[PDB]
Amino acid sequence: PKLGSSALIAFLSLYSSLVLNYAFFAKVVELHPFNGTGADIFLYTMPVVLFFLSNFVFHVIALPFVHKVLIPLILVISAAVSYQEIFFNIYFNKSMLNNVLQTTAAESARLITPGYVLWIVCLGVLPALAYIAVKVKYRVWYKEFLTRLVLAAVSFLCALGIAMLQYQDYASFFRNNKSVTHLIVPSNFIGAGVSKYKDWKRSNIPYTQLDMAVVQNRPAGSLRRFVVLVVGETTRAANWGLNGYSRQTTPLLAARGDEIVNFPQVRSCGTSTAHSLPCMFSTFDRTDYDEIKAEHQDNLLDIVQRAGVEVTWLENDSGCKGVCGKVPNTDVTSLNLPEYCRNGECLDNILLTKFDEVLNKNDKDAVLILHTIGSHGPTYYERYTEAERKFTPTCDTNEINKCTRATLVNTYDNTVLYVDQFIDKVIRKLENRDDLESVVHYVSDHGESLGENGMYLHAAPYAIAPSGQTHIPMVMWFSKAFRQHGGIDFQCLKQKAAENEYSHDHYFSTVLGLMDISNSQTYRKEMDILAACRRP
Ligand SMILES: CCCCCCCCCCCCO[C@@H]1O[C@H](CO)[C@@H](O[C@H]2O[C@H](CO)[C@@H](O)[C@H](O)[C@H]2O)[C@H](O)[C@H]1O
Ligand SMILES: CCCCCCCCO[C@@H]1[C@@H](O)[C@H](O)[C@@H](CO)O[C@H]1O
Repeated sequence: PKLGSSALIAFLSLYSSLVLNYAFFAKVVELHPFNGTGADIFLYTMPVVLFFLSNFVFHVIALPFVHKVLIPLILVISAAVSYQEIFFNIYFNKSMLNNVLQTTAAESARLITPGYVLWIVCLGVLPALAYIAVKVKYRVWYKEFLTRLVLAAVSFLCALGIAMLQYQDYASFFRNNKSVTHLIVPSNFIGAGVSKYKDWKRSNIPYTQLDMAVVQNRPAGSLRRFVVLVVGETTRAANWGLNGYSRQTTPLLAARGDEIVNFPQVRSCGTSTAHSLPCMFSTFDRTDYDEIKAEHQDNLLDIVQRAGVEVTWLENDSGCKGVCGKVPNTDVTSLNLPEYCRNGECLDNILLTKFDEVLNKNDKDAVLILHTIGSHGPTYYERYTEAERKFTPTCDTNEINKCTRATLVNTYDNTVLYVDQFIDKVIRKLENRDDLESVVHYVSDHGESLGENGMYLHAAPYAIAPSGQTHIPMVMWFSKAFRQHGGIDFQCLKQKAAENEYSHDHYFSTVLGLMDISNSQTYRKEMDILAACRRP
């Protein structure tokens, strides 16, 4: 092989800080543009700072002879991360690790493209091999030890000096742009990794149950009450026909006119599925939401099931993120019906094949959840059939960043056309059931980025997330028997829907109010969207 001293680590640091991390320096030049006023030293020196800082932590990490394993891993992962940071504009924070950790083979394989593989292999696996090849000439364990600790420390001070010489620039820039740090590799996922490790240990707590005395309190002589909750995926409000978008992407629901209540101002709990799902079914408002406490207490379905309601969850995304484990549920995607399914994913209309079994399961009030794959990208083109391919040209690849933005928007507007007909078909299975007080409720889990300022997919840090990812659609439909006997004032409801802001925080108590449930301590009347319009 080749023989280096270290040295080997200055090269490693030259690479990591100067080759990868393009996304990081790209973001700061965007946030802090050149102009010539000599304040650009803040930009020029900045790679130098990161070099020194990388030299520092790599002297501490590159220990013999675990480093021959640990460094290639870091180089290979930095490549895998920097690629999507550079082209998709993602951040690698703790939540992004929860994505990676909660994913599936079908779901993540769609992310692979030849350029991605080529990137990883040329910027990750290769430098890894080059590194592993090098035989390192250690000095005497005392002479070697001293040489490491002095370099590691002068590096830090060199970085601290260069920054301290420019303290107000650093202080300003990073107090305003606190998340830009989740762009730096590898502090990135290491930081997220220990932060998740800390969460792992702090997770030994017991299981709290909530609302143990809940019961239904439906009047005597009441029709069965059947509620369907359609959980969307990735569909955003800005491309939703009912919300006034240039294209009627919801023509079937627009056609139903007034019987469909549309909410033009609703925001999500999170901007990823792993975050939004568990949160919206938990008691925690977005700003109180704790991942760990939520995982270890009863959620909405647990409580609603305790009250005697029949809860079924049919799944067609990558899983229910832990929300459905204690209620009857089905992985509909695994039926692999060639009419709907290819490559381990399915068109949402497959869910409708199992709908009637649930509807005729028994004769007590029910909550049925249809968890859909919706507008899930990057393979948006799989989210609809030819019948809904109304806007063209389309982006028929997972390489969504090489499509033109208009071509991508087209493809994504076709996914909504499929969302729209899915909801419509659910309503059709119910609207003629005169013996049934039925409600169909739809909301998405989060929106999506469609290439704006260079950002694709979703999962952005909420605090800096764009409207596209947080502003989501929501509609409600009520069957004829519900409108006769459900006690709701429908014109009141239309007005509230038009005038008020809502969010996922209204989900929990809205669903509980639809089941007429007594003795509930978790129910909050002021978070039930219909309470204000319920009579008497
Ligand atoms: C293990 C140490 C960290 C290195 C792990 C390797 C990561 C390499 C870069 C991957 C980061 C980008 O890849 C990321 O993958 C996950 C799941 O596939 C996607 O996330 C997808 O699944 C998760 C979980 O079901 C959902 O919360 C999310 O809504 C959905 O987008 C991200 O949208 C995508 O951006
Ligand atoms: C090699 C350059 C190091 C720069 C370090 C920047 C500050 C540390 O940034 C960490 C992140 O790395 C970490 O992912 C999250 C986890 O919650 O918390 C931040 O404080």
